[PDB]
Amino acid sequence: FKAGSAKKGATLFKTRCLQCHTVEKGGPHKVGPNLHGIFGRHSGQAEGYSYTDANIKKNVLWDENNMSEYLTNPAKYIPGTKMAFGGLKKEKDRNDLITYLKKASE
Amino acid sequence: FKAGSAKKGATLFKTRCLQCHTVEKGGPHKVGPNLHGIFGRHSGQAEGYSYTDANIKKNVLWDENNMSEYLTNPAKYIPGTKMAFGGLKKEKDRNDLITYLKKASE
Ligand code: HEC
Ligand code: HEC
Ligand SMILES: OCCCCCCC1CCCCC1
Ligand SMILES: OCCCCCCC1CCCCC1
Repeated sequence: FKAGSAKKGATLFKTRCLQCHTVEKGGPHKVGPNLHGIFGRHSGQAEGYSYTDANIKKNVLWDENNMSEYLTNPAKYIPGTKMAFGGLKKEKDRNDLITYLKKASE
Repeated sequence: FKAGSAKKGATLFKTRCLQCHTVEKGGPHKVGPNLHGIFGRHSGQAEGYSYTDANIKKNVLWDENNMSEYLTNPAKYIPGTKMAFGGLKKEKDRNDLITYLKKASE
């Protein structure tokens, strides 16, 4: 992370985040939780919001570095996302699948 | 990739893939393309099927290795997927947003 443009970041939040998040202290939850005080806190802990199983599966102390990686692809931390288009968690499942597919497709 | 179980792989296809793919020669397209002969071709060129922009973005001659990685998370290669929950392409976009969010959330 390198410090960038807070003005451009504001426009980004408004057009990319605001539809599911508020950020001001005491702001309401929406589809996603209010993000006030998120950087001095652990993930999956906003008062008054109950998260998916994502927050018992991974747990970070938010900072610029780990949030930058999060925001690369937040959808993959939402359970169900990977399975929706055929994603397979277990490497053995993927081996098994491919072994069959190589035969079934020839 | 290690050779695995074609019978377990077959149950996996039926329950995880079949809803969007067929595999037999001459099989119909569904939401996704028929996969006959997939291991003998490049990605994104099944006859009679027209793909998302994913196939002018990423290109691969399919084999066990690169399809194992694909099947880790296929939804990642569908355009729109990352953006849907606030995903940010550009590093500088991410930098800008975090710079703003650190202030906005204090
Ligand atoms: C725009 C770029 C953003 C940013 C900066 C964030 N989001 Fe979201 N968010 C959504 C949902 C449903 C959740 C909960 C996920 C779950 O329960 O598994 C989240 C969570 C977050 C976090 C973590 C919050 C915490 O308390 O740890 C963060 C940092 C975050 N978001 C930032 C939903 C959405 C959207 C719905 C369509 C959209 C759009 C965004 N988020 C976009 C962004
Ligand atoms: C279950 C485990 C599987 C497996 C083995 C595969 N899929 Fe899918 N698939 C879907 C869509 C819409 C596409 C095209 C995406 C695009 O146009 O960008 C695909 C594509 C593939 C490929 C590549 C095909 C090629 O010719 O290169 C492969 C190898 C593949 N799939 C395997 C849609 C879906 C689903 C819809 C809900 C589901 C479920 C799956 N796919 C699951 C699987
Ligand atoms: O590895 C960098 C991303 C870590 C994501 C942490 C999970 C988080 C829990 C609750 C809210 C959704 C995502
Ligand atoms: O690094 C992983 C390589 C796999 C890329 C798969 C691209 C494919 C092209 C068009 C159809 C779906 C995705």
